[PDB]
Amino acid sequence: LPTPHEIRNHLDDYVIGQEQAKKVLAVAVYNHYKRLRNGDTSNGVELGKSNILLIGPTGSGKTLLAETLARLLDVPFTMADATTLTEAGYVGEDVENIIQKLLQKSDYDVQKAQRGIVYIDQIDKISRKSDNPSITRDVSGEGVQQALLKLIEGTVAAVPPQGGRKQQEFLQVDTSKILFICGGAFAGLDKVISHRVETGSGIGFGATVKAKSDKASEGELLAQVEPEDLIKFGLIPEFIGRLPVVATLNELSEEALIQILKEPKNALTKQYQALFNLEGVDLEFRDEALDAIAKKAMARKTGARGLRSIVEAALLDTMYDLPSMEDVEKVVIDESVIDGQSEPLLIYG
Amino acid sequence: ALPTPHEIRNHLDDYVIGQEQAKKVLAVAVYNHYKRLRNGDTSNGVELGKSNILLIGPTGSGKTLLAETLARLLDVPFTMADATTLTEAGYVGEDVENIIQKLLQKSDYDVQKAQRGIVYIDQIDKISRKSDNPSITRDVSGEGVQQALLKLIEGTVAAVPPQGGRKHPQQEFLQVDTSKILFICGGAFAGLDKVISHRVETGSGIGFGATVKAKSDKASEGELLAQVEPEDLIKFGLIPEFIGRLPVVATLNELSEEALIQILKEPKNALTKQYQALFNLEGVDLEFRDEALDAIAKKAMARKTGARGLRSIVEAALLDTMYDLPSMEDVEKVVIDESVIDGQSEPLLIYG
Ligand SMILES: Nc1ncnc2c1ncn2[C@@H]1O[C@H](COP(=O)(O)OP(=O)(O)OP(O)(O)=S)[C@@H](O)[C@H]1O
Ligand SMILES: Nc1ncnc2c1ncn2[C@@H]1O[C@H](COP(=O)(O)OP(=O)(O)OP(O)(O)=S)[C@@H](O)[C@H]1O
Repeated sequence: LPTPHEIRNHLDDYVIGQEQAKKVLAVAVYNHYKRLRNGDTSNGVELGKSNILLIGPTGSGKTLLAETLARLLDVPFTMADATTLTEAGYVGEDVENIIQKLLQKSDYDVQKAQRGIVYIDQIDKISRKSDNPSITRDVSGEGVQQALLKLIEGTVAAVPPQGGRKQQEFLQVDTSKILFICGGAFAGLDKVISHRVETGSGIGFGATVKAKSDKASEGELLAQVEPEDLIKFGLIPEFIGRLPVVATLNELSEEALIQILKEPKNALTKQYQALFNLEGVDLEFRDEALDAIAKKAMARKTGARGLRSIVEAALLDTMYDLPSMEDVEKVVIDESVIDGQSEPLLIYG
Repeated sequence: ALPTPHEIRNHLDDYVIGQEQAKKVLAVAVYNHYKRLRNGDTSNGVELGKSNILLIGPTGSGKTLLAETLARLLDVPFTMADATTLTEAGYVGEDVENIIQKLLQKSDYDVQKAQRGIVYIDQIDKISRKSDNPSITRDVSGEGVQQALLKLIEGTVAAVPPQGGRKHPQQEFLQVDTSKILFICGGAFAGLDKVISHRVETGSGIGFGATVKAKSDKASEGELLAQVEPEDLIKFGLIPEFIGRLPVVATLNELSEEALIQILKEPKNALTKQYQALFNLEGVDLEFRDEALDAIAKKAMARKTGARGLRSIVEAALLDTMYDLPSMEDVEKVVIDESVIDGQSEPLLIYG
């Protein structure tokens, strides 16, 4: 009997600064369990299913949320990608590949698989290139979206169980109850949102001028997104209609990174702490060193994923002579070490 | 007795609202189909024709909804196939014959009982060549799939494996006549309004003599479909042969502002009744006043996504409420005012 507060508390341990995103998942997860729990033999018939669309900046933690969810989730979960999908039975891949991947996690249990959750990454890769209907067939893009429409609403797709032993049959897999979380970092969406959010004005004398968009306000700008803007970006309205809900993720700032290095249990700081714990050596991270990493992380425009480059670059010299070194019990990383002027202080004990 | 067009439509009215034109067309075909089968066919009139239906309507107008509601009341077997996965010449994707075997699963492998079944093919527009494309490579999911359905719709015998085959020992197929099978092929066509305008607008008019069309008040999209003809679809990509097999057409009359309000209250499967049951098990009931729904209708039409895009308006409001509702105790009723939809205020909570 999980609750949004309990599930959010668990997710909060691994994610920070995504209060709006977390609420959406908690409701769907809570409602999905509630929907399946219901016998369906009641006044409410064919209860609706709310899908989710996770849009956010690069490296903001979208892919991480789906991974952490599967650990806590009891029902099966699968994480596919739309990069390999090709329409019309081409050589690349078919959409049915997503369903068979779910059974691998579910051990080929049809009744248990229909109640599963699905996640897709890099959904923007199939958006039309800001054009009108094409003059030719776009195998990857407009074509792929057309195929997913019926899958999201609910239908049965042929799937060989285990790939087939040697049977010549396929197992029907309902999808009316399956939830879908399609999310990927869209590029350039702010420029499109800027045009629509801005009222617009005529350049002549009589036409009034409107002073707006003084600051980019990226995080606050994506919140004003609507389906009509995505149509101009390349998505088909049919595909978005299948995804009523949407999630806007703020971009992490200098202060957000500091909390990510200490509060989460799987933080990189704690990883190295365990790396040296087995070696009989302790590790420490002072606040002055984390402040400098934040400024360097933003300088590389890579997000949280670009943080390891800064850490490994500093501890490189240390890690080269640490195993051979003996009688060392503690390592401290100061602010100077990041700049490279100094070396990390080692204590012998 | 037999089901009547008026009686069958009343059943559909419970699940569909504002589609009087479409309901009648479907009722007649279903009644005609039952009539043709009921008839022995060994009479003066023979080789009776089958009138197929072609449903053209915008997204979320209720095309897919009609097929599901029909199968519930319909006694004969029904299937919901799609032309998106079909590939011609037996390629690796899928074959057109797959539609037939799916029908038998509902019919329990009864050939005589299967020919009288009904089929609904969605996403039919997605297999049309748009225009002026490279001819070095032939279309596999475009111009080449419609050709395969021509013989199927007109009536031919297609080999089908029985149950997929227990082992190689059988190595046999089943022959199923399809001349009697009905086909309802419909999908939301994109960009059809632009081609129809060229024929019925003739108003670029930059010269003195030519007129000006008074642009921004003539884009009557829904009404524009009402004047559709087969020649317009040829420019869209459909082959005349495929259209000849589908004489009937049914404009959908997509949506009226007031229709959306009726869909949320009168239907049994309305969204309002869904959430009402969602909280009913939790010992909580929520009411939606009419003053709140009028604002919701205006927000949905602004999104240009149809009824399917309506949940976005509801869940965006009730997000914070549903997140902190279980933790709350002694709460028996919730009221949602117009302000809640706007976001200025919060939904009032009642304590028992
Ligand atoms: N809030 C966060 N707290 C802790 N680690 C985070 C956070 N956000 C991102 N990360 C780190 O970023 C890694 C990858 O996050 P992702 O979910 O891939 O971000 P992303 O924006 O989804 O990148 P994409 O989807 O591949 S473009 C995780 O394994 C974490 O190490
Ligand atoms: N007349 C209607 N009355 C009630 N609900 C409707 C009506 N029309 C559409 N809906 C809602 O819209 C949902 C989907 O409608 P569809 O039948 O899928 O429309 P559609 O034309 O098939 O869209 P496509 O072709 O699948 S993109 C239904 O499940 C209903 O919730």
